[PDB]
Amino acid sequence: ATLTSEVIKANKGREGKPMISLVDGEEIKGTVYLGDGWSAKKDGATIVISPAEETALFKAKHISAAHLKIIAKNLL
Repeated sequence: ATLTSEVIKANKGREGKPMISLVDGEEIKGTVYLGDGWSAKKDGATIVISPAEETALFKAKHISAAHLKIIAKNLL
């Protein structure tokens, strides 16, 4: 699959807030890895999330608990 390589390349560690869909190249301020394959879990005091996916050929992404607060603001 190219979803994992294609989506991560679009944005990686750039203050999750602005998301561009290379599908039609457009700025979507108010989305965070949404509409791609966002997946995460709560570890308690530190969230673990992979932008679009993770197949051993890529890596996870950290998120401070406070940063998790920013993601909710982005969607709504």
